[PDB]
Amino acid sequence: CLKNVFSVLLIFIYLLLMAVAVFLVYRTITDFREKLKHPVMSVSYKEVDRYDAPGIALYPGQAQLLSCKHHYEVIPPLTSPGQPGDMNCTTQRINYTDPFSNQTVKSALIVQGPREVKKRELVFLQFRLNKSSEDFSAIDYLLFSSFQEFLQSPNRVGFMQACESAYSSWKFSGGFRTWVKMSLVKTKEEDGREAVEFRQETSVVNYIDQRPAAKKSAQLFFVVFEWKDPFIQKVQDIVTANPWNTIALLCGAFLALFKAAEFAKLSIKWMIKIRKRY
Amino acid sequence: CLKNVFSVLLIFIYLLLMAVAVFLVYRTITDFREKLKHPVMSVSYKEVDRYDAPGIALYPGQAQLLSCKHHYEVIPPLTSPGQPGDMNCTTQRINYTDPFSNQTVKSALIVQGPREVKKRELVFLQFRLNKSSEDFSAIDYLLFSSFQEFLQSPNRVGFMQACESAYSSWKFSGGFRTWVKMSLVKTKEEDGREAVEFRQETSVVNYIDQRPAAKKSAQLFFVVFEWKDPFIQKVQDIVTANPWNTIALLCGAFLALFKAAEFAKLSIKWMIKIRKRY
Amino acid sequence: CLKNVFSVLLIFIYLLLMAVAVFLVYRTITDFREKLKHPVMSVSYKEVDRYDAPGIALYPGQAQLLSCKHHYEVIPPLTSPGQPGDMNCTTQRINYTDPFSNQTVKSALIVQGPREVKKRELVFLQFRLNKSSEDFSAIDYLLFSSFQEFLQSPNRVGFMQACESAYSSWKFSGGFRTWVKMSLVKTKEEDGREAVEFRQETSVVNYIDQRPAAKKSAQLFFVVFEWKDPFIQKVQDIVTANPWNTIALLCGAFLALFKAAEFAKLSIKWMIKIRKRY
Ligand SMILES: CC(C)CCC[C@@H](C)[C@H]1CC[C@H]2[C@@H]3CC=C4C[C@@H](O)CC[C@]4(C)[C@H]3CC[C@]12C
Ligand SMILES: CC(C)CCC[C@@H](C)[C@H]1CC[C@H]2[C@@H]3CC=C4C[C@@H](O)CC[C@]4(C)[C@H]3CC[C@]12C
Ligand SMILES: CC(C)CCC[C@@H](C)[C@H]1CC[C@H]2[C@@H]3CC=C4C[C@@H](O)CC[C@]4(C)[C@H]3CC[C@]12C
Repeated sequence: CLKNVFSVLLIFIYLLLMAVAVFLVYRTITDFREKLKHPVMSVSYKEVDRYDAPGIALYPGQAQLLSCKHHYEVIPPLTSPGQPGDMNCTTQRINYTDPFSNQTVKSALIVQGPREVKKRELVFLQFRLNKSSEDFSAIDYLLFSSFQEFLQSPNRVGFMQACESAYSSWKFSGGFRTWVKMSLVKTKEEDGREAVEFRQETSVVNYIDQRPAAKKSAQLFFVVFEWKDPFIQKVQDIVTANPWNTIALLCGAFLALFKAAEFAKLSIKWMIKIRKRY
Repeated sequence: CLKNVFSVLLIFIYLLLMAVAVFLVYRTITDFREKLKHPVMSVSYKEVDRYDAPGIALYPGQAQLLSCKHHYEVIPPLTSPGQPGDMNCTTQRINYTDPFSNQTVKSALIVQGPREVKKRELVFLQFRLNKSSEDFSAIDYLLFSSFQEFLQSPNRVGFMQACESAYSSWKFSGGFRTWVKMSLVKTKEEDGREAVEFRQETSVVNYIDQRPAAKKSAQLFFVVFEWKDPFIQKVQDIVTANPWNTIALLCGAFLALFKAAEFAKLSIKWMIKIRKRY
Repeated sequence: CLKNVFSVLLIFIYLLLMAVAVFLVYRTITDFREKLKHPVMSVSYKEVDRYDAPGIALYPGQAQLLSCKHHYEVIPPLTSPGQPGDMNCTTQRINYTDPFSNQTVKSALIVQGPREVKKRELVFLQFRLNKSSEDFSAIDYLLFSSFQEFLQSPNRVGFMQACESAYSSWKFSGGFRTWVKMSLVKTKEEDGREAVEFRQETSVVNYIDQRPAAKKSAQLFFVVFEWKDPFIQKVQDIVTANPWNTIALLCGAFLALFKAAEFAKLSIKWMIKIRKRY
């Protein structure tokens, strides 16, 4: 009767503790799986006094590089457009076959980019393309981390074929002065290596072709490559769920439930004492 | 005297354990509230072999669509600007009333965008606007996820009025070839639905109008829509704080404090034994 | 013999529990250090009915501000380019010395930017630069949070010298209508103050200079400053590791290990009872 009712109610509350433990374990499994599916990303900005000289692989095609200069000032000085000028950059011409065509072979002009961002160093390039019939004259450029790595790397063709994939390729148009402010984003993945990518913001400024004012009629390309700021953006995903913390938390919960059960036994004893007193 | 001093000191240390428990509970409350206020964002890039044909709602106004083409090559071929050309895209003209004017009715030309990013497929559009007096000629365009969803959706006016809000609208100018490299960002919120948005990077290339070299004097708009890469950016916030883990951790802490109290009792017994030995 | 083997095996399992505790503590140390090194970033978009009037510090140089207007419509109305027009904005001219030159003194024209994003308010500025010989005509502009803060701040020179550092400076070119859609990103760091930065997306539209069609031959700069959307992006790093949670979890683990040890003692007693029964 009453004794049996109390006994079955208390075995029921013990089963309730066991069910709470099982529900906690199931919720832990689900939360661990969800956390594994969705690692959380962290971004840290690491300042560098001077950047490693980037490699700017340009694809002029028929465009003739009139001049290349390294300018430490915030702006390039006045120029003499349309004619060859002094060249003061490090260039390397390489003809590789892009893996995505495998048939067409492209010639690239790798230029050593600016190093000292703190001095606002920039590289100013001027190309000239003779009369053409394309109606849209632009030159492709691809940025990769280090020009020296390219120089001292065997099978430079292999290095370039890796860049045509691991790096994006943009365009700069004629009749502008495409000012490219570039930044480094290094993403760290779980499987070791850290991948470096080039972000770049482009600002086009019209070129005033009133100076020739003659039958020149030849496209002029002006470009400036410069580092946006001394900060490299390190981005890495973090696996918020690790087995050891989960095991420790579940063990603590199980210990708490066990002490709850022994407290229930002590409550049994207390009720027995109260009944005895009556 | 000494007995009373020890007794009050030990009830004090028990109260110290209780105060440590209360401080831990208060810190847990504050941390849980702060974590609820600030869920942490996670980004995952999901690769798709081919994108769902996006809908490009253009607003030419008086501009006449000279031609539309789907080009699988990395570049469009040579054109014949200023004159009507072959049209090889899927277009649908719809006149809806934008909810933000509610009075002005705008006509849109929905074009089926490129699907196969892996083939570097792009859609090249050419419009011609006769002589005008605006001094700034540009055409609005709005990107939405699926053109087929628009086709097979009742009250297409309602669908477009939803896009004039759930999607951004940019411009492309005349005298350029606006190359738009577009990407999909899908943000998952707590309350169910996942919202898709279009990021886009635009590269303007001057159009060489030397080919006409006559009294044509009519604005020409050239646009290229292309997928930047096969990766859709899934972004979702994660509520790092859940009640069950907090309860388990607090229960473990309380169990530890209880065992500390019973260890203090055992220390009482040990001191009593030491005194007895003397 | 067997008794000694069992005794040494069980002191070995006790040492195994101690070693598991030590390994858990070491893993906790490593995880806490890694989490401290890499706080996780959270982004929240806070909607604002109207923005605080931003300050647009322009650097015309010799360019003459033909006109400034506040337009609530989505587009500016028709203009009369090349000639002075009505001015209806709040401007303040200040000549400060940029800390990075310390020798060159720059004159800035601070304009009160648009406030009511919800009305799609924008500020349209027109400058005229007489015949020059630069070949690349552009005007620098720098955005800072509040124009009123600049007005009611002593040593306005100090305020501007702070902006030439805490804010980025972009350019807008002549012959375009640079449409600048700007947004606010507020980053909260551990050491108190919250830093406000201006993101901006720029859309250049060719200016049709056919209206003059004469010997005017003077550069015209057109700019539109407008808020991209009513959402300010709050970004803050979160230190996922706090000492109290780590202590609670480790204490729970230690309690679990202690109960495992006492369960091992109970297993000793159970084996002794079984042997006695035989
Ligand atoms: C093996 C590689 C691919 C990683 C994925 C393995 C994951 C899914 C496994 C490894 C450790 C597991 C945890 C370890 C043990 C337990 C036992 C008990 O506490 C229930 C939950 C809990 C906490 C498990 C959740 C799932 C888990 C996280
Ligand atoms: C109800 C919706 C809006 C979500 C917000 C409810 C939040 C604030 C409540 C629900 C569960 C609560 C927790 C649950 C119970 C306890 C009891 C004891 O452990 C103290 C802290 C702790 C851990 C609380 C912190 C605040 C809490 C997180
Ligand atoms: C002091 C400022 C610079 C912050 C850095 C101090 C960090 C490294 C210290 C402070 C609290 C420490 C924790 C506190 C105490 C313990 C004791 C035991 O549980 C081992 C791990 C654990 C959990 C430590 C991990 C390292 C720790 C996180």
